[PDB]
Amino acid sequence: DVDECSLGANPCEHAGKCINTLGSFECQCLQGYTGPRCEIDVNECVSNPCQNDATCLDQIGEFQCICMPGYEGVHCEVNTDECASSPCLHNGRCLDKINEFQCECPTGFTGHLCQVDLHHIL
Ligand SMILES: *[C@@H]1O[C@@H](C)[C@@H](O)[C@@H](O[C@@H]2O[C@H](CO)[C@@H](O)[C@H](O)[C@H]2NC(C)=O)[C@@H]1O
Ligand SMILES: [Ca+2]
Ligand SMILES: [Ca+2]
Ligand SMILES: [Ca+2]
Ligand SMILES: [Ca+2]
Repeated sequence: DVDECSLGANPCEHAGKCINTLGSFECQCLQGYTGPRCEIDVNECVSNPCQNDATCLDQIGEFQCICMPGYEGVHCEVNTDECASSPCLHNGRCLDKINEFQCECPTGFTGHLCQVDLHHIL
């Protein structure tokens, strides 16, 4: 038997661990690498995991998503609820939009956040 792991170069790419066998050898790849000699950098973005026009970053053994405004989550799958912080004053009804909200103000109030009092005028 030749020990392929004790020759001039590591036959395993991308710093994989070479393990000798009788008649051959095997490679124990680092996370994110595949192939008999760990030749391939797995594309973690190949199944399109980043949603809603997010940018997928193909990294070593992982992906990361960069979300379009108004989206969040690991897959950018969550439409951020802009009504969460109760931005509408005076019990205004809050409507969630994309990276935005709308306030439906009660009688006598107006403005994006229902700030303006009109009760005194009438
Ligand atoms: C990575 O981050 C994303 C949030 C986007 O800004 C990406 O650019 C945008 O790509 C989408 C499709 O994925 C496209 O709809 C847009 O035209 C494009 N540019 C902008 C400025 O939105 C970015 O690569
Ligand atoms: Ca061998
Ligand atoms: Ca990768
Ligand atoms: Ca929203
Ligand atoms: Ca606004």
